[PDB]
Amino acid sequence: RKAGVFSDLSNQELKAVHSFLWSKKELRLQPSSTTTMAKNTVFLIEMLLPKKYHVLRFLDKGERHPVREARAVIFFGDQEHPNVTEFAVGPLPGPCYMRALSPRPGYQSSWASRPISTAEYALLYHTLQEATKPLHQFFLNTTGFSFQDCHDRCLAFTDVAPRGVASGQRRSWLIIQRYVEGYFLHPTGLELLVDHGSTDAGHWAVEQVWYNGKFYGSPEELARKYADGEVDVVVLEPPLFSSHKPRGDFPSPIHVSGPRLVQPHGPRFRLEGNAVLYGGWSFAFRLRSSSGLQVLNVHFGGERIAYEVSVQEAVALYGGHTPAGMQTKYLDVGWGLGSVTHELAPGIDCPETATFLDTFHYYDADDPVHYPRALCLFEMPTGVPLRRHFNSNFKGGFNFYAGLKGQVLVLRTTSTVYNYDYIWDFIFYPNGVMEAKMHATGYVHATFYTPEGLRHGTRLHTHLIGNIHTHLVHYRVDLDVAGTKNSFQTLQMKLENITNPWSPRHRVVQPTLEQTQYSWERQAAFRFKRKLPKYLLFTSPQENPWGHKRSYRLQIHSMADQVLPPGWQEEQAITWARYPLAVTKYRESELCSSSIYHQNDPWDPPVVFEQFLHNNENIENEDLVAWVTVGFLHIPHSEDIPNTATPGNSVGFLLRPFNFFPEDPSLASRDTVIVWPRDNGPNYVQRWIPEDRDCSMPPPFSYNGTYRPV
Amino acid sequence: RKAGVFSDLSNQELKAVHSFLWSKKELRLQPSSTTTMAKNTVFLIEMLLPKKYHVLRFLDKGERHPVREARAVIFFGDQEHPNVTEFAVGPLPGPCYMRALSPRPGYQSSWASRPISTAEYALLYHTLQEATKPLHQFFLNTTGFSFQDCHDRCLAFTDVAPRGVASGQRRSWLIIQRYVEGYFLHPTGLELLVDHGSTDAGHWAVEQVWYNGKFYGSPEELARKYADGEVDVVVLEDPLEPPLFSSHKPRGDFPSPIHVSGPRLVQPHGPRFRLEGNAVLYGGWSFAFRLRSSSGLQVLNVHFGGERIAYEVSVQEAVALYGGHTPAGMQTKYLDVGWGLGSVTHELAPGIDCPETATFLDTFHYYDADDPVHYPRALCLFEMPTGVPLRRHFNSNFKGGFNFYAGLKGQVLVLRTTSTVYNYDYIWDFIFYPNGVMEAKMHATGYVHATFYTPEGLRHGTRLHTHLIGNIHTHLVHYRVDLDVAGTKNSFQTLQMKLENITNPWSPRHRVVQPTLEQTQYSWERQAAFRFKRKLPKYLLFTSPQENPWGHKRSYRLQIHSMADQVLPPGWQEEQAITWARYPLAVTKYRESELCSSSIYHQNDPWDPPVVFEQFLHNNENIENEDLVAWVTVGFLHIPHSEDIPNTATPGNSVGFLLRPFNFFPEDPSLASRDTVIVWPRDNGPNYVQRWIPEDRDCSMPPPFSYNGTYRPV
Ligand SMILES: *[C@@H]1O[C@H](CO)[C@@H](O[C@@H]2O[C@H](CO)[C@@H](O[C@@H]3O[C@H](CO)[C@@H](O)[C@H](O)[C@@H]3O)[C@H](O)[C@H]2NC(C)=O)[C@H](O)[C@H]1NC(C)=O
Ligand SMILES: *[C@@H]1O[C@H](CO)[C@@H](O[C@@H]2O[C@H](CO)[C@@H](O)[C@H](O)[C@H]2NC(C)=O)[C@H](O)[C@H]1NC(C)=O
Ligand SMILES: *[C@@H]1O[C@H](CO)[C@@H](O[C@@H]2O[C@H](CO)[C@@H](O)[C@H](O)[C@H]2NC(C)=O)[C@H](O)[C@H]1NC(C)=O
Ligand SMILES: *[C@@H]1O[C@H](CO)[C@@H](O[C@@H]2O[C@H](CO)[C@@H](O)[C@H](O)[C@H]2NC(C)=O)[C@H](O)[C@H]1NC(C)=O
Ligand SMILES: *[C@@H]1O[C@H](CO)[C@@H](O[C@@H]2O[C@H](CO)[C@@H](O)[C@H](O)[C@H]2NC(C)=O)[C@H](O)[C@H]1NC(C)=O
Ligand SMILES: *[C@@H]1O[C@H](CO)[C@@H](O[C@@H]2O[C@H](CO)[C@@H](O)[C@H](O)[C@H]2NC(C)=O)[C@H](O)[C@H]1NC(C)=O
Ligand SMILES: [Ca+2]
Ligand SMILES: [Ca+2]
Ligand SMILES: [Ca+2]
Ligand SMILES: [Ca+2]
Ligand SMILES: [Cu+2]
Ligand SMILES: [Cu+2]
Repeated sequence: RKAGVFSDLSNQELKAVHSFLWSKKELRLQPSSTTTMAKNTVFLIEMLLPKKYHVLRFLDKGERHPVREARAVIFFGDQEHPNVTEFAVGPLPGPCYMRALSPRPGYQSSWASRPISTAEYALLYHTLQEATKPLHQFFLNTTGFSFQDCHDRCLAFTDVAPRGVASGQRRSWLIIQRYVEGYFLHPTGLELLVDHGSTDAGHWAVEQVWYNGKFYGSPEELARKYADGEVDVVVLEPPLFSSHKPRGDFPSPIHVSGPRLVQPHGPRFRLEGNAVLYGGWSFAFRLRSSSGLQVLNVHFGGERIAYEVSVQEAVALYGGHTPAGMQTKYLDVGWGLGSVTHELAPGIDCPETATFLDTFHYYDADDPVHYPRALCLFEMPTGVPLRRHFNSNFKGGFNFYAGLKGQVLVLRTTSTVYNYDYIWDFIFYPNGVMEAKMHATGYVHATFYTPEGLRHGTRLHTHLIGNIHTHLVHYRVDLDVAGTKNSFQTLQMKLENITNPWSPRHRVVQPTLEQTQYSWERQAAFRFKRKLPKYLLFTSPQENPWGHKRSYRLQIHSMADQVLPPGWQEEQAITWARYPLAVTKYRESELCSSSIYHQNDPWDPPVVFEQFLHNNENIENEDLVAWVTVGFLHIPHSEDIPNTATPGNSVGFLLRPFNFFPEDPSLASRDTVIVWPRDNGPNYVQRWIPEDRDCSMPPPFSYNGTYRPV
Repeated sequence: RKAGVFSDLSNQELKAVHSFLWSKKELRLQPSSTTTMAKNTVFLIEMLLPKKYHVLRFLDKGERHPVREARAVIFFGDQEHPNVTEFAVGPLPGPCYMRALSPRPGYQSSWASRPISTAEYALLYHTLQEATKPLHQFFLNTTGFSFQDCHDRCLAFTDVAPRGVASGQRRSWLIIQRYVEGYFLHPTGLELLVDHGSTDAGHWAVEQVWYNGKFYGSPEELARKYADGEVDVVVLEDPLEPPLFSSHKPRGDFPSPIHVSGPRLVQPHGPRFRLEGNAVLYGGWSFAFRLRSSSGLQVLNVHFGGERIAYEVSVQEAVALYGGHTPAGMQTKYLDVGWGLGSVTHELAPGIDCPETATFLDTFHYYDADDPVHYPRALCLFEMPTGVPLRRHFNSNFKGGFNFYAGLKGQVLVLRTTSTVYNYDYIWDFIFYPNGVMEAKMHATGYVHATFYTPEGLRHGTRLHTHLIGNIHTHLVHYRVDLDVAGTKNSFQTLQMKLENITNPWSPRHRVVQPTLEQTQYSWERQAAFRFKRKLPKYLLFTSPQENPWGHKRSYRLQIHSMADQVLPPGWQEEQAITWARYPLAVTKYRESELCSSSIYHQNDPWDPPVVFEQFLHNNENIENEDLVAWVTVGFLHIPHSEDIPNTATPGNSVGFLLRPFNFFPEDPSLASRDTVIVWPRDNGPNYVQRWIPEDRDCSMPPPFSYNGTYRPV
């Protein structure tokens, strides 16, 4: 396919890139699994998109297939001055070069900036096990659990990030928890700060300890004060509160399964590889291991609407009474947001009738890993007609009833980084409207209860505070409305007050249409202080048959506000969250608003979205990129136990045609039904697809749950 | 059954009330259809809810069933000083009184304020046929259609409201249109202003004429100037192979053919909700519902977990406020309760309007009718998968496997009706999720309000076809949300995030700038009347004094989904009719004299209506430990665009709000659901799929499609 230009790497390709790099013996490559930080390893391999200039020549002007390459992130820890360096490896097939990417003169913290890995976690656990030995009796008395000879009663930890107070530090606060079903909700009241910056884990140290509201300096000191009675201790078969297992009873119990979708005539969309056709729609998709889901080269009616719509970052920003809590600003691209695309359970995560798609990731692994049912694609009834009208004759009857059943195409994946489960949707309606949606579920990020915690959260159980936080998500929306060069305008209603033209002594105070043009980037960078104009329009200079510019409208569904003070420390990592909408001129050097490095060096990251606006460029008839921030404040509440639920917990945006088509583009749909009356006879039910009452069975439920090399 | 207290009038009850009034010969009642305005007629009969005090004592304290009554609106046209007077007729069964209802002594303009009727429309058509005789040749030449001697090429009109420039006037602008398929979108360029205030239709006059950008004084004057070649006329093409642009008939082809039917719901096990009369049980939920003929859908006595959450959530008003270049366009402020928003609940098409698996419900309305009228499939109630899990988690072991996967399939219960007043089809949903979340939603579809294109119209709308402007407007909807959170006595508080700037407690040379949780308490109505200029706090909480087991007040959170803003200037003329639209949220102390924010009379006397919402805030009452009522304005600006042809579509054109428990329950109330599935690993074995309901693969069929399309007495 042509859409293959946008496709993620196959298992064959990942092996080819990996083998190529491994045959370069001077890289001294070792497996991700090797239990030392003092090693060189390939941390991530994923497809590296070609330049847009070359892609559009191939797609639109019949030129050469662009060169295909892989981005390869290499952790160089086996050298005097450790760093991370990225390369473009190509061509594919038949790799033979390795070209260094994105140099950064004067930046010294690339090593400290890197994501945590499985090997690093194992070394942290060992550090923890050793360092907390003096606390063994303290653990047994207070929790009934421990790190030693613990078996089914083991302590665990959750690290928070960022990890220190300045660029170059790798000092993590660790929340100690009981490792039981839903361990996230079982903090013991102990937190530990561990310096794990050295490539020699022998050097790693607990530098500070916090327990039940007091700092202690070391595990030995806490152990001593415990022994001398100078510590205020909290000593910690229905289901566990942190379990999903049912309990309680509805006043009106429900004993049977609810209604389900059947698809006896098979999918109405066509999936070939990473390429989808659906009525008027055509698009390609990919699942970028670093940043997550994208749709690319989106067309309706054979015309381009958007070159790229992509998830860029997903953040959860906390306050807290405990050190771990006040430390937490999670930026999930730093945890491989697009690589934790775990198995979709048929019937639950997508309809039983969905098409489930597998993929492969190479992220912190020894070999490419198979991820079954990583995505799904499905049509489902929306339960509301796309359009309907009852045309009454106002004398007890009707001229006609017309209706179009509501259907939507949904491309879906998830990310479960750790405790959060985010459900990522791109949704395509038959009338050319597309929607992006993120739904939040899974376990809340929580810390140990003390009275002081009630200033930064809610008590959810006996020992549990749900910390206040804001979720924010950034999308890149590279609209190319009917072609590459667009303009941006907004529309507002403004009142006029005129003489009533048929009654001169009176006034008419009424709506008029007010149009605002935007010439320069800064004018189109909307802050949260300003109210957003109601119509956000991306226009083609082409006019429709009625004289109006062909356009697509962006409509944001969000509750987001300004969270961090602009200019203050870690806020440098998320300057995009200043803007619910910002428009930039397309540049190859500005493809992403975040990176895998932002989480662990938010102070001096390699991409600062705000910098994209510094040159305040002209945006009249240019390749424009819309960037959208959506989010919501989440003050936890008892109903979040065991999990946050999806209803009302979604954000996103709509893209709607606005004077783009001559009339409703869903008019081509043959699903429409019109009912007409006949004189002294039955009504005529006019259809273009026969009525269907066929039923069928979906595959029986299965779930694997493992993700392994092939 | 107890929910009967909330039930709409039966066909038998409506007849009983109509019969009782007709038996009083001094009322001189004539049928609605009699084509004179100088008549006495019963315009509307509907159930009149008993006092909350009495309903609650019945429902909660074992006291007597409250007396059942009907509201009866009587048009007294057959007298020297015509008026509209309402009565409460009761008891039911066995009506033997008619007491005064909503008396407004000292008000004189009730007649002018009254809704238009089928009979009045017929007299308007007759007036136009006569008044426009001079324009007959003009009509035939410019449109190919006529008012006089027409059969299949008839001109029609669409009247706009309000009908004048001050209280007491009934002067309507009429948009003249060709009566073809989707006639709404076929204006001729002519608009006529008719004074139809007199009860003698012989006095009615076309007082002004607008055609293609100029005013003309009379039909005779336009006819003369046309004859003398002095008018720039627009000759419309003949509208009567391809569908008319205003038809829903398909045209064009998708580049990727869709020839088979899409996926559809099956319900082999039947409804999981228990619907009995107007009472519904659904897992945690219990509620009653009704469809008030005047104002529309209501859910009542809403409980979850055996505790009351809301005494009433109801539609109050639905408005479309226009601008325009034509006089009709610039006049239009439609308030749909003045047109019987609750009475235009036309037949829902199975498989389209609701799923084929839905339970469809008939009702009866008595609104501008000679007899109670049967409305087939006025409502539907159905459960549908949402396509998104209510909750799910993959608990990875971070080494190629998992500890468990847990998920709960997404389902929701939807109670739905529609209102097709004229051109708009509004779809009204109340939605109930198994975790105690409820949602109110309105979806807009149908035909836009449109006027004749001229270049000047581009300042107030969008050219949608050759001769067609879609006028700019804002949709505004008002809801009454009488939350009774765990009981009648509530308070209202909001939560905001506020940053603090403190010394980093483990690194003294540094700062922690972080979120804290800030709580604001509200004491008086005015403090909780949030205007559209004001930032709406992110957490709007209606609280009960009772705490959950973790020490937090039990509450329900109101979350608004809207794009609405201030449309009319506060205090200016017709804005008096929609002062509720100043507030996305306002909170009032409960009162029997303040049950409604609008009325059927607001549309035609917006200057001096019987209820001004702002007056509910005047006395600035205490709202601590009180029976509170939340009132919610939602809406959107709609600038029409060519994709609105032939109809506005529902995607991205809905508004509403959510109610969500906030520390009301000790933990997730969906935990009682047996639909939850947890998959667990086993060493050297297949996974154990833990269930509490057996896996379903069953099949069934719904009934074959039928549609009637008529609504008549039985
Ligand atoms: C709106 O119109 C209604 C009906 O025409 C008015 O109610 C009617 O009021 C008249 C005059 O008060 C009542 O007529 C009779 O008057 C004689 C004496 O002159 C009296 O002895 C009779 O008992 C009788 O009252 C009539 O009862 C009453 N009809 C009804 C059904 O109530 C109403 O007053 C008008 N509203 C306004 C604001 O003017
Ligand atoms: C990060 O470390 C890498 C690998 O050690 C450095 O790249 C090497 O630099 C040496 C000295 O110039 C070259 O001779 C090698 O060819 C490079 N190796 C590879 C694999 O490219 C690099 O200089 C360091 N990066 C930064 C920014 O300091
Ligand atoms: C619309 O404009 C009119 C006229 O400019 C305003 O009416 C004037 O208001 C002042 C103060 O109330 C009166 O003294 C004048 O006599 C009015 N003039 C006329 C011709 O009516 C009116 O207030 C404006 N309305 C709005 C909402 O802006
Ligand atoms: C938080 O408070 C600190 C301390 O009051 C502020 O830091 C001071 O900033 C000024 C510049 O405006 C410097 O001259 C001082 O040296 C700083 N004091 C200290 C102790 O560092 C800080 O700016 C505040 N931050 C925010 C976002 O309000
Ligand atoms: C999950 O998937 C894996 C991989 O397909 C399954 O393991 C394979 O099982 C087949 C069939 O018995 C064996 O022949 C292979 O040796 C296995 N491959 C690997 C890589 O282990 C596994 O059985 C599935 N697990 C569950 C619980 O269904
Ligand atoms: C619509 O429903 C009406 C009312 O039930 C049907 O009208 C009845 O039709 C039957 C014959 O099928 C007659 O016996 C009755 O006399 C009719 N009743 C009335 C009140 O008119 C009608 O047939 C249905 N229409 C369609 C098109 O299905
Ligand atoms: Ca720029
Ligand atoms: Ca672009
Ligand atoms: Ca009051
Ligand atoms: Ca209340
Ligand atoms: Cu959250
Ligand atoms: Cu509209």
